[PDB]
Amino acid sequence: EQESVKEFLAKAKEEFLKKWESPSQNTAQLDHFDRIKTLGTGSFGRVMLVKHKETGNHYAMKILDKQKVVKLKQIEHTLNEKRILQAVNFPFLVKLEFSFKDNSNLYMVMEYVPGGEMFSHLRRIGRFSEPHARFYAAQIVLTFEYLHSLDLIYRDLKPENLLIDQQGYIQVTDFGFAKRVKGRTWTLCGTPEYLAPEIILSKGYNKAVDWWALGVLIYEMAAGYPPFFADQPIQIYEKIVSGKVRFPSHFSSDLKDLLRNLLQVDLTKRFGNLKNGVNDIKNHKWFATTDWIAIYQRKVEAPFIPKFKGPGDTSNFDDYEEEEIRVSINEKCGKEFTEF
Ligand SMILES: NS(=O)(=O)c1ccc(Cl)s1
Ligand SMILES: NS(=O)(=O)c1ccc(Cl)s1
Repeated sequence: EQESVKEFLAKAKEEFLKKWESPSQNTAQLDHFDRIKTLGTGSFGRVMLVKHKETGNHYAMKILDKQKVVKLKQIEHTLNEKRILQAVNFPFLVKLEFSFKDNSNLYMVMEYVPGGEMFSHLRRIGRFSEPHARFYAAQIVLTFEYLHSLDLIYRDLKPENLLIDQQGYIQVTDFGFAKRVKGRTWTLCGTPEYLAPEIILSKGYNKAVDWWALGVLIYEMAAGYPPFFADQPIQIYEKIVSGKVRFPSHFSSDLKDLLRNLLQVDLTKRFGNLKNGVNDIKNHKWFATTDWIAIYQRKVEAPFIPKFKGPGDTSNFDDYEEEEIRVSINEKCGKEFTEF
C-alpha cells in the first residue's frame, strides 16, 4: 500500500493503543443532564436524548442496567464497548464524549446524530441507487480498514447501527459486540440476517465476518431487502450456509461480482481476507468511481441530507414508552464493572 496509508494507520494504532492502555473513566454524572426522550430500547438498556445543563449540548446517552447485563451474559461485551469507544477516532465512528457508572447503571454519552438510522431511510425510500449505496459502502470499507488495523472486529454491521449525520455521512454506532481480537474469537453474536457462515457453524472466526456483513449490507441497500431472508432464524441460517445467493436483475454486473466475493462462504477466499486485504475491495470495478481520500476528508457531496430542524430534533427517531431511570440506594454488581 502507499506509504501514506501505512504511516496513517501506524499513527492511528499508536493513538488507539495509548487510550486503550489507560482508559478514561468517570468523566460526568447523571445530574449533569436533563432527559429529553427515549430514542431506542432493548433487553438490557436504552438510548436517551439528553441535554447537558451547563453547555446546552445534546447527546445520545446509552444506559445499561448492570443487573440485566449480568443476567444476559453481556459483562465482557459492555466492557469491550466502552474501552474501545473511548480509544477510537475516525470520521465515521460516533464519538464517546463521557462515561460513568452509578449504583445501578452504566452510562456512555455519545454525540447525538439527528438524521436517524439508515434503516428508516432505506425502508422509506425502498432501495438506494447503486451510487447512493456505494457512497455509504465506501465509508464502511474505510472504517473497517481502520478498525481491523487496530485488531478490532465490529461484529454488528446492519442498517440500524448506521446513523446519517447533518452532512449525509454515516456514523457507526453501537459497539456492543466490538472486540479486540488477535487471531480468532468464538462468541455467537450479531443479528441473524448478517451472520457469516463461520459464526453460524460455531467456528473460531476473525475479521472476515465483517467483510461478509458488508456484502449483506450492500445487497440490502441496493435491493431493499437482505439476501438470505426468511421467517425464522434457522431458515435464514440454512440459506446463509448454502453457498447460493440470487441477485435482482437490476443489479449491475460489477455489483454482482463484488457481492459474490464478499458473500463467499469459504472465509479463506473472501474479499477482505486475502493477501491483498482491503485493496481487493477498494480496487474492484464497482468502486472505480470512488475517490477514497475525498470520502475520508468528507469532501464529497452526499446523496441526501436528512430532514431535521436542529440538533435537538427527534423527528427521525420513533416513539417508545418513557420509563424511569432509577438508581438503587445500594451498589449492584460493583465487582463485575470495576474497570468501567
Ligand atoms: N432526573 S432523573 O430521573 O434522576 C434523570 C436525571 C438525568 C437523566 Cl438523563 S434521568
Ligand atoms: N463517488 S462516491 O464518493 O462513491 C459517491 C458520491 C456520491 C454518490 Cl451518490 S456515490
